[PDB]
Amino acid sequence: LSQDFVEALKAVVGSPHVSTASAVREQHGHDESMHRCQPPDAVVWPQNVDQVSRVASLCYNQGVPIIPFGTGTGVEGGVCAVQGGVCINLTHMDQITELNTEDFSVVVEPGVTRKALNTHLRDSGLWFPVDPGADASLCGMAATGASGTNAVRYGTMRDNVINLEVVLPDGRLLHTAGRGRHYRKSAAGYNLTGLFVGSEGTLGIITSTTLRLHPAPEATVAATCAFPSVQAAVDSTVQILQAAVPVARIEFLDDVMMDACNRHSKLNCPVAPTLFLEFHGSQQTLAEQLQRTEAITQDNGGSHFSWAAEKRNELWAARHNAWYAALALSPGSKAYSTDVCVPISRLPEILVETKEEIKASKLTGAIVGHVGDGNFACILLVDPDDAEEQRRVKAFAENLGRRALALGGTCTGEHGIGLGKRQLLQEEVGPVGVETMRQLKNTLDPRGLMNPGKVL
Ligand SMILES: Cc1cc2nc3c(=O)[nH]c(=O)nc-3n(C[C@H](O)[C@H](O)[C@H](O)COP(=O)(O)OP(=O)(O)OC[C@H]3O[C@@H](n4cnc5c(N)ncnc54)[C@H](O)[C@@H]3O)c2cc1C
Ligand SMILES: CCCC[C@@H](O)C(=O)O
Repeated sequence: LSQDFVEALKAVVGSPHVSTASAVREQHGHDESMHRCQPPDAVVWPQNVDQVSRVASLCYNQGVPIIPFGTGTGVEGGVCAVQGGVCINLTHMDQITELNTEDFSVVVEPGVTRKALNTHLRDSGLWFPVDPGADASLCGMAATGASGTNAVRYGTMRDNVINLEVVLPDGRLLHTAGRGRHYRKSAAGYNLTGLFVGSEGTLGIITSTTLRLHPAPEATVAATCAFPSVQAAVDSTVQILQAAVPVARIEFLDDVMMDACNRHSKLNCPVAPTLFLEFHGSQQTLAEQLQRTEAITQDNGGSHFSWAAEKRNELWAARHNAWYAALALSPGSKAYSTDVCVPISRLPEILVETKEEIKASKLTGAIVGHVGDGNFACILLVDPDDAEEQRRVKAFAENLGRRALALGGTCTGEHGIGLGKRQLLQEEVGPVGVETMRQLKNTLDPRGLMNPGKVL
């Protein structure tokens, strides 16, 4: 990367906001996944959208790859600079704007996390519900198509992103639904907002997101329920969903994950396949939701509910940190995560089969999951230096993905494709789906410089 080019970057964002130092690049060459660190050639921190546009145009016209970088908490290698180039760290644009509490909407820049937004919204009676366990950039969450424990009731990012501000690869500025617009529904033209949600930085750079806000629940009750078997816990989940109980949260932990979370959070739950549950409503609604849900869990051998503001906070903090709880089982290990999502009636088959397949392997695994969506993660620890173990973990994850595809499901419910699921995506949507996706990629990024090597 030439000295003239570096000086041109500094001319846009300022000398302190460009770095070619090896340590700084290495810190931006990886995410939380096991994918090998591939450092960009430079890291740049634009201070406003005009600077994002000018950095993108400079890179694009010089043939330099662009890698958008939020908080680096992704798990599929999205920020790995597989072809080098310029990593654009977006987090210095950190302003919340256009808060419209009467319309239940707000605009956030990439440096805003969900924690920051919900802190800014306390005493408003509103909150933003989509809750990945990591303190992630909300624009990064839009880019990956994230969900969370609350999505079963309140929707994923796709459900709650109403507009996006996107710097296209050559620097043009697009407001996907129109500048300043926010509304509940539209049939106006083609829906561009949904194309950029889940695009993982391969179609453009999200520089603001317009988010749907939700009313805080009148009353909240959380609980845990221990089961004799994985089958019993997942059967309960399916029956709760088929009974249309509007649960706010329904999260599965297998016994390995329960124990890991116990050790990492000083919860003391019975070591068993467990549901973490949360219910929102009035006192009257909660009582009948609880009655109908305990009746179903009881039918499948569930324990009486162990009830949980501060004890609920500890419960969900433990759940949100499950990834780190699993990593702490074998210190020094990295890990890969699966993320399949299947039609809910097939969820018992594939979860039970996954448990059995983990047991029959010398692989260690923990299972945790947004099972209310038919989604779960298998967390597979890896010795970073054991090449034979990594091959077995990859083979396991690929076979699980293919089993989900055989059941009519998807290889990723929320994490995305990045570097790890590109072959599974080709199987999932077939040749016409792949070509159509690639045609969209090519019209927005003709030179192939917008996060190359990812998704497609
Ligand atoms: C402990 C833990 C728990 C998690 N729980 C969940 C969960 O429940 N659900 C879930 O969905 N994910 C979860 N995640 C994964 C991760 O937090 C999400 O994928 C999150 O959306 C990533 O955001 P980020 O800004 O950190 O992404 P990064 O790693 O910085 O980037 C992810 C991808 O998006 C692109 N990108 C980032 N920002 C932008 C932008 N502004 N414009 C365009 N492209 C961009 C990058 O180029 C990359 O390809 C978890 C991660 C951890 C570590
Ligand atoms: C870190 C990614 C694996 C686990 C995450 O999806 C979660 O549900 O907490």
